[PDB]
Amino acid sequence: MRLNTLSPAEGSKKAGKRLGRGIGSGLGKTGGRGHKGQKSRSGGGVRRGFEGGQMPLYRRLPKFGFTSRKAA
RNA sequence: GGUUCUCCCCGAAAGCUAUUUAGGUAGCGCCUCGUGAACUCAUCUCCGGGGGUAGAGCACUGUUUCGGCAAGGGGGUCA
Ligand SMILES: [K+]
Ligand SMILES: [Mg+2]
Ligand SMILES: [Mg+2]
Ligand SMILES: [Mg+2]
Ligand SMILES: [Mg+2]
Ligand SMILES: [Mg+2]
Ligand SMILES: [Mg+2]
Ligand SMILES: [Mg+2]
Ligand SMILES: [Mg+2]
Ligand SMILES: [Mg+2]
Ligand SMILES: [Mg+2]
Ligand SMILES: [Mg+2]
Ligand SMILES: [Mg+2]
Ligand SMILES: [Mg+2]
Ligand SMILES: [Mg+2]
Ligand SMILES: [Mg+2]
Ligand SMILES: [Mg+2]
Ligand SMILES: [Mg+2]
Ligand SMILES: [Mg+2]
Ligand SMILES: [Mg+2]
Ligand SMILES: [Mg+2]
Ligand SMILES: [Mg+2]
Ligand SMILES: [Mg+2]
Ligand SMILES: [Mg+2]
Ligand SMILES: [Mg+2]
Ligand SMILES: [Mg+2]
Ligand SMILES: [Mg+2]
Ligand SMILES: [Mg+2]
Ligand SMILES: [Mg+2]
Ligand SMILES: [Mg+2]
Ligand SMILES: [Mg+2]
Ligand SMILES: [Mg+2]
Ligand SMILES: [Mg+2]
Ligand SMILES: [Mg+2]
Ligand SMILES: [Mg+2]
Ligand SMILES: [Mg+2]
Repeated sequence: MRLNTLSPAEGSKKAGKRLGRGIGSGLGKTGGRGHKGQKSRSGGGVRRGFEGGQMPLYRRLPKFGFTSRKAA
């Protein structure tokens, strides 16, 4: 084996999605994120457990129990 | 507002629900890729079903025009 002749296993490497590089790329102009809206914007997207202003599942359900000191 | 090379396969939605929500967002529904599974699924034929729509009708709910039957009544007449 030479330093050139080495090569990786097939399927190991996968290039990567490069957004905004023409029509032919596929993704390109709106880099796979649609037209307008909060999610299209830079630094967009809502925080975790946010259901559009509806009271979230992790708040409409009651909280229960106590963490045991002895179990630790 | 703009988001820069190329070819191959599949290919939506503009609905429901909720929202200080309504040009935003979230779960489901529809798109995709992956992994599993039964004759699963569609079509047609023949069965077993529940409708109470279209249409129709007037016993009931109401409405409606005649004719008949008139209880009930409106005007008159007395000592
Ligand atoms: K509908
Ligand atoms: Mg390779
Ligand atoms: Mg490649
Ligand atoms: Mg490289
Ligand atoms: Mg990288
Ligand atoms: Mg890039
Ligand atoms: Mg692509
Ligand atoms: Mg595209
Ligand atoms: Mg995307
Ligand atoms: Mg745009
Ligand atoms: Mg829009
Ligand atoms: Mg969007
Ligand atoms: Mg920014
Ligand atoms: Mg931000
Ligand atoms: Mg407590
Ligand atoms: Mg096609
Ligand atoms: Mg509800
Ligand atoms: Mg509603
Ligand atoms: Mg909306
Ligand atoms: Mg808005
Ligand atoms: Mg599939
Ligand atoms: Mg796996
Ligand atoms: Mg069968
Ligand atoms: Mg089944
Ligand atoms: Mg069948
Ligand atoms: Mg039959
Ligand atoms: Mg039958
Ligand atoms: Mg029947
Ligand atoms: Mg009818
Ligand atoms: Mg009718
Ligand atoms: Mg009859
Ligand atoms: Mg009759
Ligand atoms: Mg009735
Ligand atoms: Mg009545
Ligand atoms: Mg009548
Ligand atoms: Mg009459």
